[PDB]
Amino acid sequence: DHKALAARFPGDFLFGVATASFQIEGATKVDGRKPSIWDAFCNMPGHVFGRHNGDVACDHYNRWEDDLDLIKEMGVEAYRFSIAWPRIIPDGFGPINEKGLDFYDRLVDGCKARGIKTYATLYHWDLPLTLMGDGGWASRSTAHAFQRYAKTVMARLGDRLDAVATFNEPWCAVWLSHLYGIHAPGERNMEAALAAMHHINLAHGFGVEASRHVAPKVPVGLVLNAHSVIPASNSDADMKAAERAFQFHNGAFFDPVFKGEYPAEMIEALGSRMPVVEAEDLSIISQKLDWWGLNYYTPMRVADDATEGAEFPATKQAPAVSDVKTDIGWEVYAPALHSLVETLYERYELPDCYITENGACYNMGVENGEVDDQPRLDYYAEHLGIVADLVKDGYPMRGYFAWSLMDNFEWAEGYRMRFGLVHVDYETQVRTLKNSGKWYSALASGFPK
Amino acid sequence: AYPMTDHKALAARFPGDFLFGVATASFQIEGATKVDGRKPSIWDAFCNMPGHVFGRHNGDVACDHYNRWEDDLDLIKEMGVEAYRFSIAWPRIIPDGFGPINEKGLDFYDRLVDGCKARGIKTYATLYHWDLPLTLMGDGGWASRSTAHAFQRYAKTVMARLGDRLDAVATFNEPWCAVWLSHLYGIHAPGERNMEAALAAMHHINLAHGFGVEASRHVAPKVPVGLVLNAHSVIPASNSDADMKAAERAFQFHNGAFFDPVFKGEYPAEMIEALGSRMPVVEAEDLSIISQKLDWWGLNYYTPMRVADDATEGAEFPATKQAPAVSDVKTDIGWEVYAPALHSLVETLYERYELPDCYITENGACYNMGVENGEVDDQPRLDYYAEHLGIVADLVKDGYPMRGYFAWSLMDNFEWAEGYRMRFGLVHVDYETQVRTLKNSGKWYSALASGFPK
Repeated sequence: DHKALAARFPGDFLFGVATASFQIEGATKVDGRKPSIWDAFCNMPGHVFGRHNGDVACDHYNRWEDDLDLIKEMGVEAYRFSIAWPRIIPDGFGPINEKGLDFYDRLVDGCKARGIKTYATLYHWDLPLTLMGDGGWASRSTAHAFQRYAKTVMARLGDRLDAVATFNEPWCAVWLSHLYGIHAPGERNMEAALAAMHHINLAHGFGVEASRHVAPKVPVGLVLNAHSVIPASNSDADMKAAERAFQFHNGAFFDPVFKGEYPAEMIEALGSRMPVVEAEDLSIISQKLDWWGLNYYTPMRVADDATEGAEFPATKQAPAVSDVKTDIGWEVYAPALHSLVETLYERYELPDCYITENGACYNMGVENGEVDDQPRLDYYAEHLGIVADLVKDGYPMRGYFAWSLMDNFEWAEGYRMRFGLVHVDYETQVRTLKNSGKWYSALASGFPK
Repeated sequence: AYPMTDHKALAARFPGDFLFGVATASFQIEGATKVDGRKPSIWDAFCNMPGHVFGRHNGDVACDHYNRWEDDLDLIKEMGVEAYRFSIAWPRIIPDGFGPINEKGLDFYDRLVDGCKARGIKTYATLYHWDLPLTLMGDGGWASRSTAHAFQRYAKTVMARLGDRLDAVATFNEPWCAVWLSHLYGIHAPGERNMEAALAAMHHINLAHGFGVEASRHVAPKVPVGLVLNAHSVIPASNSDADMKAAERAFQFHNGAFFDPVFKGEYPAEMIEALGSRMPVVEAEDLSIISQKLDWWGLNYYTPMRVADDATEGAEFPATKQAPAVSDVKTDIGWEVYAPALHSLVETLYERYELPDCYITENGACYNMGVENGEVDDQPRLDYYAEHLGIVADLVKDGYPMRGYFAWSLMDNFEWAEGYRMRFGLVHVDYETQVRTLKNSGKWYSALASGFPK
């Protein structure tokens, strides 16, 4: 019931839809764009389902205007999107591609004209392939390449952008990419991952300073998939495990940014294998942010792992409690969102919070010109209920972005896992608003009240 | 009869027109990785990502050959060595792999080749010695058929500029390493561990070879064209039917994957029965392009590949396991020293395939002694050479068409995943000062080589 739900939100609550450059743009060799690490990852057998790539995607490069009109037609106030570094500074370092900047300049103008608020992400995983030559995120120079990139983007767009986030999900860009081998560039090495960790925290810091020098009026933030870690049992071992898991999976990012230090027990275990931390790094990393973005889908259930030699945090996956499952296999368990936010604000001194991603994978398509995705609607109703509870509890929840305006390239899953509020037929590129989308549109349309 | 040095007796065993040389590769020696238009290679990436290369050693400086190439040629000349085997850096010539030609890159090798000419040094150029331009990884690298066409255009470009002067050209060095070691075993760049990726690399490298032969002959029909393979000397633990069959599967996978398409115009049957379903598309003219006639071929040999049948259920083709060394004699990199395996390998290859003239394009030993009283006392390296060159002389006597020999390493250099720690040179390089010091093995090789041509 979208009307009773709406009553629970503040009149100025910000409702948005979210998207990412490589996931929707296509046009991967157009107008000066050079390859990203995800172009490489996709095209090498073994990394991405069906060897699907980003060559066409949702063809958003060519269709961005229709897509903006759709957002306006849905009555959603805000659009969260990412900027492709491979379009802006195609080799990572090197000459600026003014035609790359022109694309986003035009996009942002289109949003201004339509009253659509802009929440731009500078880095949503599409590192220019050339920078891998230096070591990619394992090299400190890559943080400096980002520093110059951030400045370049904000100099052009900073007069109009409503908000900017430096990074989306360091957890993925760091551990999932350099320790687990699941995301580009597909490494499985603790030294590599620890270097990526510190250099992405540092690049974030560089990005905050750069954006504020060239565009001091734009609210700066950082988007994190903080994990709602829940121990398998109430045993002491599982409790301590949950904490180690929290320090490694969340603390590696939250503690430097919000406390100016790394988690102590993690440094004991892993500190000797870290890159150099120069005198000024932690103070740069921990500059005050104007907001922060939480991406949430599912809890991280953990159990202690007693296996000899097991690297910190020494945990293993614990089974789901709920029996509800999205088509990508993720447990649906809404109250974990509540305990997570509760935990974070207790543990850290945080600015205003926007839910920058929330959504569900369900793969139903078009029948009778419609898409019946009731389980996605239910997912949204339930988690938005939680967000409303957090508002009532007094937490500074200022907005919410649904992950996925439309079905798109879902990283290692390719195009098989659909997250969209809008259905895309990849053969025809036809957009079809789903029932979840119609529902979300009705909710969002009445804001601001 | 009166006492004679070992090198003098050995020299008498070689024909008067025998070709002696020394060998290098571009990324291993050049340095200057970011100057004059060069863009990164997959090895720059591999080196700089922790975990892949010892000490995270990279090619940024190496032997500084890009700036010292003339000194290095004067060294060859002084050593009395007739031929120089070197590689050309694709990242210097066509820096994005595809795309615009970098004239400054071509100029470097143009000048190098003129320097060799001026000194009377024969040039044996390798077009691809593993330094694929990083940008090509974007389309899938060797897993993408397009890369074979990128190589084709690079080969054509190089040969159109240098073909009037080169004495010989090889398309590829060691497909085995660029394919399996790089895409299945994850040890060389780009560091993949995937049969599908590896099989694609296998065919596309074979295809690229053929494209290169055609391209070279199209624009430089006078240059003898070959291919350099580290063909493995496969030795079963026993002559039990099971081990003899394992040795056959090993041969097909480790050698046949390259020799059969190039020299028979087909892939080995039992390998296809096992791996065919995961191979990329083989188009109509493919095997015909791959199997063009070569003017020579290069054998890289260091150590045998001893194998036994692996009975473990589900074991992927060729389903072998390591068999014990017959000797405890090992180089500092850990490889068994067993010179007779070179005879049995050459005997095997010449009876199984119709081959052109053979040049040993790599042979050498890792021994890590440095400078003491201004000399390098590397007798085990000298011993390794005397023994293996003895085998090469045996092969000449046994009627095999061995035309020449290139000692692997003119000097110490970047040894891939081993970094600078593993030294193969006839000449020592102090990486702090860049000073070159001819080792005792180098003096011995110079003495042998200087007498040729007789």
